[PDB]
Amino acid sequence: APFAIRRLNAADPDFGRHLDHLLSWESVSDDSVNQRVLDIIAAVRSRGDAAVVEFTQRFDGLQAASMADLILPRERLELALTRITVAQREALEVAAERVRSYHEKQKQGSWRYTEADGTVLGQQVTPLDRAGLYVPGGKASYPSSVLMNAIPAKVAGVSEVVMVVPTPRGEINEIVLAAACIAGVDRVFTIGGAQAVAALAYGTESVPRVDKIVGPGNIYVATAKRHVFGQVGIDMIAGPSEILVVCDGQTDPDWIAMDLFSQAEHDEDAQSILVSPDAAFLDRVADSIARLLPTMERAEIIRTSLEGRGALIQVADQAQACAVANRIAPEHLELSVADPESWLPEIRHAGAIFMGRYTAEALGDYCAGPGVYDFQKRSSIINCSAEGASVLGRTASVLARGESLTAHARSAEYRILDEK
Amino acid sequence: APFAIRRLNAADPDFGRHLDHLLSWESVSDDSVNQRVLDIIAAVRSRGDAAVVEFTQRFDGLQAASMADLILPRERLELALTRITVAQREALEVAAERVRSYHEKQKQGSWRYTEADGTVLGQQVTPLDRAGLYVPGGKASYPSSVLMNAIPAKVAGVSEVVMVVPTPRGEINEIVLAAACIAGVDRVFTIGGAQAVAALAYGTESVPRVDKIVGPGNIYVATAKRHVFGQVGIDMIAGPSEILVVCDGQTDPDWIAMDLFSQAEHDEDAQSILVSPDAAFLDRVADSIARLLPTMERAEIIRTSLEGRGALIQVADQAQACAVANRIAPEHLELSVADPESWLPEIRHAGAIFMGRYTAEALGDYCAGPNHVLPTSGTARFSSPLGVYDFQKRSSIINCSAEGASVLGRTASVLARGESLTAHARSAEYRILDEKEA
Ligand SMILES: Nc1ncnc2c1ncn2[C@@H]1O[C@H](COP(=O)(O)OP(=O)(O)O)[C@@H](O)[C@H]1O
Repeated sequence: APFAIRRLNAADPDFGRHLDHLLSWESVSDDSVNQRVLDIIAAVRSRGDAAVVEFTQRFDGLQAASMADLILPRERLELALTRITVAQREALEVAAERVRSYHEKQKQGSWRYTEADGTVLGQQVTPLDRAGLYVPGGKASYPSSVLMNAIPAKVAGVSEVVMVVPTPRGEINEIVLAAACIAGVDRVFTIGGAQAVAALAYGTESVPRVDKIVGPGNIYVATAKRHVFGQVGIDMIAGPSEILVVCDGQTDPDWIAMDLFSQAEHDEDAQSILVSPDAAFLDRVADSIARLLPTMERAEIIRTSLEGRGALIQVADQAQACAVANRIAPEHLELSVADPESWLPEIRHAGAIFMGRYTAEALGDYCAGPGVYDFQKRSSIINCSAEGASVLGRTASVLARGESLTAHARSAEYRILDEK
Repeated sequence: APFAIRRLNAADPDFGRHLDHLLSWESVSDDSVNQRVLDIIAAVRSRGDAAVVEFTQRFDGLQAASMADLILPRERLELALTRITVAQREALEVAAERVRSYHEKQKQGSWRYTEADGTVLGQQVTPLDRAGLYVPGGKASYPSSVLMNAIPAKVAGVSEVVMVVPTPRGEINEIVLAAACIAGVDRVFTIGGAQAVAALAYGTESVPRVDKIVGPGNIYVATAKRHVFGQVGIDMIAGPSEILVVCDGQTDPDWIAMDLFSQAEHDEDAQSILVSPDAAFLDRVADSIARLLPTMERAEIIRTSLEGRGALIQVADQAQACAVANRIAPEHLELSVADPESWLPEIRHAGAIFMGRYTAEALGDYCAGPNHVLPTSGTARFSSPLGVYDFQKRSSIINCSAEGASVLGRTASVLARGESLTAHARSAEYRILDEKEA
C-alpha cells in the first residue's frame, strides 16, 4: 504494497529544512523549461504557422498537414453543445446565466465628472479588440475557467475571443467545447503549450495577435506568459496545482483523503498537503489514502503527484498550524476546522479559502456561478477650467520651481489667474 | 544662432520613414541594456549586498564602504521636511491632503454575505506586508510619485513602505525626501537602477524582499521590472518620457512651446512632438521656441532632447492629425483644441489625455498618477483596482452549509464525473445530504 504518504513533524528541530525542499521541487528544472519556452517563442516569431504546426505534432502527438487542420469552426462548438448530457448542459447554462448577469451589473463604461470650478475629469473606456484564452486539453480542464474568462470579455465588448485548446492525440473534451459555445468564444485553434501563447502574443499567418492572454496553464504556459508580458497583456501567472488542507482532526478522514486526491489528480506536478495538530487523525488519513488510492480512476496521476509533492504534517496547536500554513502560502486553502473564521486571520498569505467541514476544495473548480475591467482599456482625462488650472497650477508651480523644473512651472503658470 | 526646432510635413513622401526613425532610434541597444540588466539581476541574487554596493559605487559614483552607509534613517526624512521652504512644505501637504482623502474614500475591506441556504460567501482583505517604491534620483524626480504611491500603501495598511532613491555623487532632492516623510515612508535605501529593483524583488541581507514594486523609472528600471514580473508584484511599467501635443492653432503658441519644454526638460532622451493642421501656428510655435528657450534654466537638457526627438509636424486636417497621433500612440496626449471631446473618438491609441487649452501636461506630473484620474471627492466614486486596491490582497471565501454543500455538490458531481475527474466528484459527493438516510 500500500501507498505510504510522506509524513513531516514541526516538532522536529529540522522540520523547516524538509518543508523548504517540499516547496521547491524541480521535476523539470526551471532553467530547462525556461530555455525550451524561450526557444519556442523565438521559433514561432521567426517561422510562424510552420513552427506552430511542427510543435503541435511533436507535443500533442497529432498529425496535421497544415495550420488549417488546427482551426476548429465555431460550428464545432455548437455540435459539442448537442453532444453533452441534459444534466451537463443545464449545469453549464445555469452557471453561464449567473456569470453573465453578474458581469453585466459590474460593467463600467466611459464617464465624466464636472467639479464645482468647471474642471471635467473622467475616463474613456474601450473594450480590448481581441483576447486569447488558454484552455488545457483533454479531461483535466474545468469548464468554469472558460465561462469565467470568455463571458466577461464578451460583456466588456471584446470583438474576438480566441481560444487555444490542445487536442492530445486528437482527444476532444465535449463539455469544455460546449462551455466555449455558451460563453461566446469566437475562434478556436487546437494548439497548446508555449507555442500557443507565442502565436497569440505575436500573431502568425493564421493566428491573430491578441491584446491580452488569460487563463490557467501548466509550467510551459505559465513560463511563456511570463516571457510575453510586455508584448501582450497577461491576467496572472497561475502557480502549480495546489491544495493545503488544515484540519483540527474532527473531519472524516476519507473526506480529507479525497480532498487531497481532488487536486493531486489534476496533473503529476500538483501539490497536496495536510496540516493538523491531531496525530491520530493524520494516521487515519494515511490509512484512508492507502485504501482509497487503488480505487481511483486517476490513481497513477494521483500517486505521482503525492510521491513528488504531497505530505501530512503534524503541528502542536492551532497557532503552529496557521504559521506553517502562512509559510506555505497556499493558492487554495481548505480550513476543515470547527471555527474557520478563528483560523483565517493567522493565515493571511493564503489564496482562495474553503471553510468548514462541508466545503470541498473541488467545489472551487466547479463553481456554479455567483472581471469586465480586465478586458477594457482606460484613458484618464483632465480638462481644467481656467479656475481649476489656477488651483492645480499654484501647487505645481511651487513644487516644480523648488527642483528647478522651470518649464513645468511656467507651463502651469500661463493658466494661473491672479486673485481678486 | 536661434534654435531651429525640427520640422516635418505629412505631405512629404518620405514622411512615414522619417517619422518612423524619429520614433524608434536608440542610443544603446535593447539587447545591451537588457543584457546589462539580466547580468545585474543575477549578480545581486548571488552576491547579495556586495553586488548592490558594487553596482552603486560604479553607476552612482558613491564612496560607500558597506550597505549600512546606503541606509538613510527616518530622521533624515524629517530633516528634509524642515529644510525646504514654507511654501514648498505647504504645497506638499496640500497635495498629500487631496491624495489621502481620495484613497480613504476608496478603501474597501473584508465582507461576508449569507445566502438563503446558510452558505456564507465573501472576501478577506488584508494589506500587503511590504511595498517598494522606486524614486528617481536628482532634480528630475516628481514628488508626486512619492505621494501617489506611498500614501495609498499606508492607507491600505502596508506595514513597511520601502523607498529606493539613487543619490548620484551624493546629491539629494530635499523636496523628494520631504514628500517621503509626509507620505509615511518607513525605510530608505540610496540605491537605484536594476540593482535596486532586484534587491527589492529578491531581497538581500540588508534590503527586504517586498511584495510589490511601484514607481517610475528609466530604461534600466523598466527593463528590470519586466524581468522580475511573476517574481514580485509590479504596477504598470512606465514608458520613456514623452508628450504628443495636438493643436488646432487656437492656443497661445508660447503656452504650447512651454508645454513641449515641460517634457523636454525632464531628461536628454525625452520625446516632445507637436501635430497641427495650422501652418501659420506651427511657425509661431517655432518662433516661440527660439525666443523662449535661451533663458530656460534647463535650456541645455531641453535643447538636447528636442534635437534628438523633438518635432513640429504639419498635417492636412484634423483627420490626418488624428491618424498621425494614432501612429505615434502616445502615453501622454495633450489635446489643445477647441473641441477636445470631438477629437477623442478618432484617437484610438493614447494613454493619459489632457484636454483643452487650460490643461498643461505638466499638471499630470504633479497632481495625478501615471494615467490616473485627478483625486477628488467626486472622482472617488468611480472604483479602480489602482490605488488602495494595489496594495491589498483579496482572498475569496466560501463556507457551505450542509444544504449548500448538497446543492453545489450535485452540480460538481455531474460535471466532474462527465470529465472522469472522479476524485473531484467523490470529494463533492461525500457532503451531499439525504435526510432520509439513517
Ligand atoms: N549605463 C548604465 N548601466 C547600468 N545602470 C545604469 C546605467 N545608467 C543608469 N543606470 C542606473 O540607473 C540609475 C539612474 O538613476 P535614476 O534617477 O533612477 O534614472 P534617471 O536619473 O535617468 O532618471 C542609476 O542608479 C544606475 O544604477
